[PDB]
Amino acid sequence: MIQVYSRHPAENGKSNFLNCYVSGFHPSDIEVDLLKNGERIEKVEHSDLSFSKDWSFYLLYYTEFTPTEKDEYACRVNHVTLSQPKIVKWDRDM
Repeated sequence: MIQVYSRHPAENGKSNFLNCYVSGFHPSDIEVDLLKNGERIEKVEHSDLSFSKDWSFYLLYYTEFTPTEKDEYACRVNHVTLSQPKIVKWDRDM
C-alpha cells in the first residue's frame, strides 16, 4: 500500500515535513495527496516528471505539519486500477 514516516521525531508543537512514500507506481498516471483524517492539507508540492511513461524509483511529496493531540496525518494514493484511493495514517494518533 503506502508507508508514511517523518524526517524527524514527532514534537507536539513543531512544524516539520510529512513524508509519504509511494513506490511501484509510475508517477505519470497516479494521484497522491497529504491528508488529515481524510481532509486535504493543501500545502503540499511535488510536480510530476512523467514526460511519457515515467519511472517510479522514489515518489515523495512534502507538506508543513504541526502534531497536536487532536490531528491525525494520512497520505492518500490512487491509480487507474483502484476504484478508490487508500489512506495511510502515521502511527502517533491513529
